Amino acid sequence: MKFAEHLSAHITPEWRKQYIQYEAFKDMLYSAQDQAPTVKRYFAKFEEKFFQTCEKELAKINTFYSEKLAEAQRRFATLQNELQSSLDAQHRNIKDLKLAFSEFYLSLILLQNYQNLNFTGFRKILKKHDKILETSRGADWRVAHVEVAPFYTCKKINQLISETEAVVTNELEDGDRQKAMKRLRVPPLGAAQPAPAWTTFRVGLFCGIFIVLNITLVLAAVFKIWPLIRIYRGGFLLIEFLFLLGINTYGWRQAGVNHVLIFELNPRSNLSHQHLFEIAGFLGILWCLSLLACFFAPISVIPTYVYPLALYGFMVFFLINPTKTFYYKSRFWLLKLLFRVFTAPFHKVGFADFWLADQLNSLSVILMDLEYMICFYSLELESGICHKYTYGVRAIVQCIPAWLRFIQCLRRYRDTKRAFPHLVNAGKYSTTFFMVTFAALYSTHKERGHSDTMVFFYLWIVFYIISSCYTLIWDLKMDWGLFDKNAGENTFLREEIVYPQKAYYYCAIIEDVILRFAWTIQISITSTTLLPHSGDIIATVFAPLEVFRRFVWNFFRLENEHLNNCGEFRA
Amino acid sequence: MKFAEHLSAHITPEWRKQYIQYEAFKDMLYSAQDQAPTVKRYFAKFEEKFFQTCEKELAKINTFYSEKLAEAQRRFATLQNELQSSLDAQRVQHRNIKDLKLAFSEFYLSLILLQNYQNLNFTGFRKILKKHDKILETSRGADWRVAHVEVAPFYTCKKINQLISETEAVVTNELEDGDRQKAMKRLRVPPLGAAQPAPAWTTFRVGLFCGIFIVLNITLVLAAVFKIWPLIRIYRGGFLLIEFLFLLGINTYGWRQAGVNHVLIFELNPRSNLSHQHLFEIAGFLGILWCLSLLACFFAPISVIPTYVYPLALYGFMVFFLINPTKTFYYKSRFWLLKLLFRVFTAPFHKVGFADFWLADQLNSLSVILMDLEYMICFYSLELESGICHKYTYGVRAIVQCIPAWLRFIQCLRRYRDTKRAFPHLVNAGKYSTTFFMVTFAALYSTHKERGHSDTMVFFYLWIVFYIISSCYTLIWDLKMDWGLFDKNAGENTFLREEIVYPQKAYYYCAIIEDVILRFAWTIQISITSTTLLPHSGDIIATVFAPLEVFRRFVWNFFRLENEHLNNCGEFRA
Ligand SMILES: CCCCC/C=C\C/C=C\CCCCCCCC(=O)O[C@H](COC(=O)CCCCCCCCCCCCCCC)COP(=O)([O-])OCC[N+](C)(C)C
Ligand SMILES: CCCCC/C=C\C/C=C\CCCCCCCC(=O)O[C@H](COC(=O)CCCCCCCCCCCCCCC)COP(=O)([O-])OCC[N+](C)(C)C
Ligand SMILES: O=P(O)(O)O[C@@H]1[C@@H](OP(=O)(O)O)[C@H](OP(=O)(O)OP(=O)(O)O)[C@@H](OP(=O)(O)O)[C@H](OP(=O)(O)OP(=O)(O)O)[C@@H]1OP(=O)(O)O
Ligand SMILES: O=P(O)(O)O[C@@H]1[C@@H](OP(=O)(O)O)[C@H](OP(=O)(O)OP(=O)(O)O)[C@@H](OP(=O)(O)O)[C@H](OP(=O)(O)OP(=O)(O)O)[C@@H]1OP(=O)(O)O
Ligand SMILES: O=P(O)(O)O[C@@H]1[C@@H](OP(=O)(O)O)[C@H](OP(=O)(O)OP(=O)(O)O)[C@@H](OP(=O)(O)O)[C@H](OP(=O)(O)OP(=O)(O)O)[C@@H]1OP(=O)(O)O
Ligand SMILES: O=P(O)(O)O[C@@H]1[C@@H](OP(=O)(O)O)[C@H](OP(=O)(O)OP(=O)(O)O)[C@@H](OP(=O)(O)O)[C@H](OP(=O)(O)OP(=O)(O)O)[C@@H]1OP(=O)(O)O
Ligand SMILES: CC(C)CCC[C@@H](C)[C@H]1CC[C@H]2[C@@H]3CC=C4C[C@@H](O)CC[C@]4(C)[C@H]3CC[C@]12C
Ligand SMILES: CC(C)CCC[C@@H](C)[C@H]1CC[C@H]2[C@@H]3CC=C4C[C@@H](O)CC[C@]4(C)[C@H]3CC[C@]12C
Repeated sequence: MKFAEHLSAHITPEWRKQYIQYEAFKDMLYSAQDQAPTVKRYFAKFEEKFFQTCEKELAKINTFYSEKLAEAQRRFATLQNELQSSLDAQHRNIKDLKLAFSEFYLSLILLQNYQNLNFTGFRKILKKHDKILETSRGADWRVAHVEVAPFYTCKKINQLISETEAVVTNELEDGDRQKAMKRLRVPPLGAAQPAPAWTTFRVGLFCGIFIVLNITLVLAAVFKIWPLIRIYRGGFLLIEFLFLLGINTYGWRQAGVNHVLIFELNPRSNLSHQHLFEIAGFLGILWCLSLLACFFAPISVIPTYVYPLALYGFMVFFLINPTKTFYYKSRFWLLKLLFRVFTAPFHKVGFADFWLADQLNSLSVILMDLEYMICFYSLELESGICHKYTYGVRAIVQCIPAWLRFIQCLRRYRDTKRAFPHLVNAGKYSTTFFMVTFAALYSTHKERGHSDTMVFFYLWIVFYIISSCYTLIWDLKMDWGLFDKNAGENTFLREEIVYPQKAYYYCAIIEDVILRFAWTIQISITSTTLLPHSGDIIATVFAPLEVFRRFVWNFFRLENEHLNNCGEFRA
Repeated sequence: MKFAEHLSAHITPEWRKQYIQYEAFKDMLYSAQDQAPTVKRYFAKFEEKFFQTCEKELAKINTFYSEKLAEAQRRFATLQNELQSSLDAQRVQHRNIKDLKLAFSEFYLSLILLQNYQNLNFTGFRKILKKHDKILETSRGADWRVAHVEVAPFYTCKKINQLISETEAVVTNELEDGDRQKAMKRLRVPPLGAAQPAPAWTTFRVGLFCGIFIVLNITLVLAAVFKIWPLIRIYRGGFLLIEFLFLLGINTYGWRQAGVNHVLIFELNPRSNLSHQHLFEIAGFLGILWCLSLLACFFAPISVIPTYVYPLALYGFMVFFLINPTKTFYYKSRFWLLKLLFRVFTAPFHKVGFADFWLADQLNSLSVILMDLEYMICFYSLELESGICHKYTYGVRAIVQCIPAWLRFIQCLRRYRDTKRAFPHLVNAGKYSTTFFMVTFAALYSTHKERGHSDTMVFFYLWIVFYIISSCYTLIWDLKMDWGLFDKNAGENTFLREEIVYPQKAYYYCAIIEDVILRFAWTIQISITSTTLLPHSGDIIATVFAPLEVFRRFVWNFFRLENEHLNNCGEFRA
């Protein structure tokens, strides 16, 4: 029933063009029916055209199946050779070979699903054509040609699957089929797997509680010793980033962007956007409860400062929970990625490391707020000393994410020796160092008149412009790939675009243009004392805008990486 | 991946014992493999016994399929005869055509159920024989499947497919003017039971409403503990309605999980029926509105708006949400509920089915809403002696209290007239009339308390005796007639019946205890609310007890539906 959406959802995105165009055939049949007036000869011509189109589709399917089968056979031969070499050598290598075998099994199951779905679509479309035309020739065509097509009559895929199972059981799992087929089953994949009902209910409950608590917080703030905005901005930004990341995952899944392969995640087990929404909602509930406790201070004995810490500490615990609960696999993966990023020069830079470093570049406000909290606790607990004065440590903390990205680019240059991309990106990140340093120098010299304060102000202005232009150009031309020379119809874009609307691309371009300058202004204001009066308000307003810009950027960067190997993270 | 769960979720509950015993075969195979130590002789003996059991199961499946096929052929013949008679005959005609269409749809659903039985049994046989082959490392299971299972009548007979095709053709040619799509829109049978989960958006909305309701309840409690109109008497009805809807959603979920076919019992459409998630959604939305109204009453942020507008609107919206003509919000279920309510409130003039009696019982458990409505009518009539609407009792109050009992009593009388079977209907009528007697005696005692008639103590004693009488009558009817417990055929389940659908017997014992306690509590609450009785703490007692009455009516719904599914306790089916 309603095979169109079934086909659309169960199609492998990377092979979309190689599947049968069920919607195209439906449109052809409906148009022929509408244009039907000579009637018999017209119907005969339409039948001939439909059969020719079906023959073309069948030939395309057959050739794709043949090439995929040949590739699978070659990969199986290489894997068998590797396994034989490993046996001749006789732990980590065994695990890597097992992962490779799992990937090969997933590819084989994907090919099997492709052929099964193609046959089902052929049968359904021919049945629909027979029903509409009131003729049985469609069934005859299906039986004569489709039923005997090599792609449908070839069981080599099944034999390869069985051989893979036997090899894995005998050699890798030590003769126990129970160990095999677990991690080697390929459960439902893509959008074809509905999210758990309990997960959706939890997501809804958390969003509802978050909304009501936000309404209560606004009402209290309108009707009602410690900087609350500074302390809680980091948590709010983290929750917003998690929610927008869930939206990013949903869009990637809907748009056919194979983010799983790009991020090097397990195709069989993946974190759905619903899980990200659930985590964001729970964290937002905790954040709102802490803020409400701060505003009201229900328990008099417990001091106010316990409420924020108790939240953030819990968050840290939630991230580092040793127990295998609450998304333990994803949490451990995130911990490993964070450790690799913060020790960037000593590890090979994959796509995930660079992406997370960029996210930290966008979320630097959290680190800056942590430094401000440390200063406030150390000194305040001259009034407002941490806010009226700046120092080198503040600038270094601001630049830490840019330092990580710059060192990652240097490591990539060392590994690949390709000057252009990595060195240009390194310069694009060092613009941040220059701008922050000059802003800090100007702020320091403003108090103690050096007679060169205006020189530093001008240098900061030019470096601000340079950094904004550099970042915007890199985002538009390299991260997003837009403004390409191959745009046949998609002006200012590339030749291939996956998202349905180009208006989204144009709006994203405009928002990136505005928000790159906005974020540069926010960094300049926060890292120094440029605007001691309204600096906090502007920074607080701009940080969510920076997160939104970083969300749109993730969308389009993942879309470019999937379409083109812009990051050069894959062979 | 796990055909045991898939089968259990796809077996038609009515034929639960007529399917291959996949779990029993699994347990047998595991036990045989566990005790394996000579060895080949034991393996051969186990194989012989296992295949004897498989042959017995195949024979049972074939017999059941033959009986169902014969019944289907007879039903199709009768339907064809009725259709031919209707065609030869050509407002009553439209109803006859609609009834014929519904009967054809029901027969097609039965045919699809039989086909699903066939497919599931074949797949289970194949999957269990493959498992036996893998466990015993032999290919004899496949040979047995091919030689016997693959040639059994149940698997080789295609009479069901031909009957389906003939039914489709006849419905399209003589009931839809040749429109095959229109016929198939009603004949098609989507997945039934737990086969198809509810929409993700529905679950998300249910969760959102639940969270908002919880937070708003917390806010209301905080406002009442820290921060002209009786708000308890104005919001108790709404709270009880929301609680009853939530417990009804729980009841639907439990019925679906336990296999109790309430769709057939309630005569609901099997191709499209409301799920428990939709009931939770409605309950959560109504609870959100109720909490918002109560918060507005507590705070009254806008001063120009009078506080009495806040409750009214809420309840008004509820009424509007129940009589909304547009086909927007659960319009099918809303119209069905409106028709059922109209039939119940006009019981003697309509045939009493399961739905009408069940809804009348729900009203009986929800009589507090009518009492609160009458109290508010009094308050707006007189109070707007200051508190004259809670210090004296009048006949109208007792009549409004007994209205649900009157409806059930008249339903029982109509059923007795229709069937002429005196025992059940008349005993139930007396059970409901005990309510009239108790309420009347309580009202008489309350009225005579003020004046020294010297007959107030006799009225008190009459109220006491009839209170115990009503409590015992209702409890005995619930335990022995509604739930079908304390039967004679129960040789294993003590104090229960021979067959129990719910997983745990402890549920039944706790339900019995709670039924006793909350039946006594319900009688006390009705006595207190109908008449003065306690003039100071009666309000709080009634407010506390009404949720308990709803909970008792929810447990009773569970067990009554279970008993109806098992046995024809209500005699609403042939
Ligand atoms: C000062 C630093 C601030 C903290 C650092 C910044 C952000 C942290 C949050 C998210 C970054 C990770 C986003 C990855 C997205 C990839 C696409 C995707 O959505 O794919 C998901 C990514 O899921 C993940 O692994 C992690 C997702 C995030 C879950 C949230 C964890 C708690 C967050 C709060 C941290 C509290 C810190 C306190 C504040 C200082 C695939 O999931 P899987 O189940 O295949 O996981 C991999 C399992 N294998 C490897 C076995 C297949
Ligand atoms: C004393 C004051 C009033 C007391 C309370 C009155 C009524 C509430 C009681 C019961 C509601 C019906 C429960 C269904 C039981 C059968 C099991 C089942 O779940 O069956 C459902 C029936 O769904 C329902 O009926 C609707 C469920 C209830 C929704 C509540 C609506 C809002 C009420 C507003 C409050 C009104 C009072 C105003 C305030 C003063 C299956 O749905 P379907 O789509 O298969 O329906 C059949 C439709 N075909 C036959 C055309 C396919
Ligand atoms: O009787 P109708 O008209 O209500 O349904 C018919 C038709 O719908 P129509 O009105 O033309 O649009 C098919 O397409 P559709 O709408 O679902 O949509 P899509 O174009 O695929 O998106 C439908 O599903 P499908 O064959 O395409 O998957 C199929 O149902 P059903 O018997 O279950 O088919 P089986 O799976 O059991 O073979 C019926 O085909 P016929 O048996 O050959 O008459
Ligand atoms: O399955 P592998 O062989 O590829 O890797 C598994 C291996 O860890 P490694 O990589 O070698 O360091 C196991 O440790 P090990 O060698 O002592 O023993 P084993 O012989 O495997 O039992 C570990 O504990 P365990 O679960 O198996 O008992 C398991 O954790 P995980 O399932 O997350 O956690 P749980 O929630 O299930 O507890 C890993 O599963 P994955 O990471 O999903 O692949
Ligand atoms: O676990 P593995 O990998 O070593 O072997 C599994 C495999 O058996 P296989 O080799 O074909 O005979 C499954 O068949 P499959 O989906 O590929 O499909 P096909 O029928 O071939 O198309 C079978 O599922 P199922 O379809 O019968 O439901 C599953 O049974 P299990 O989960 O118990 O579920 P149930 O018996 O309760 O249903 C077996 O697991 P275990 O029995 O636990 O060890
Ligand atoms: O339930 P029913 O079959 O007894 O009655 C149906 C009948 O109207 P009624 O309610 O009896 O007054 C249909 O038209 P009708 O009078 O010419 O009679 P027939 O039954 O064809 O003889 C009407 O079609 P429409 O114009 O809205 O599309 C449909 O409306 P609605 O519920 O919104 O359902 P939807 O079709 O939108 O899903 C009703 O429900 P259903 O057919 O189940 O759907
Ligand atoms: C601020 C002004 C100038 C522009 C604002 C444009 C915003 C609203 C645009 C920029 C990028 C857009 C997103 C780009 C891609 C997707 C994925 C798609 O599957 C759903 C819509 C979604 C999620 C878009 C929603 C709208 C969006 C977020
Ligand atoms: C505190 C005591 C007196 C109350 C009586 C015990 C309560 C907890 C018992 C009485 C009947 C029981 C229910 C009976 C049937 C079902 C259906 C099943 O699929 C899930 C559990 C569920 C929903 C039970 C939950 C527990 C329950 C509600």
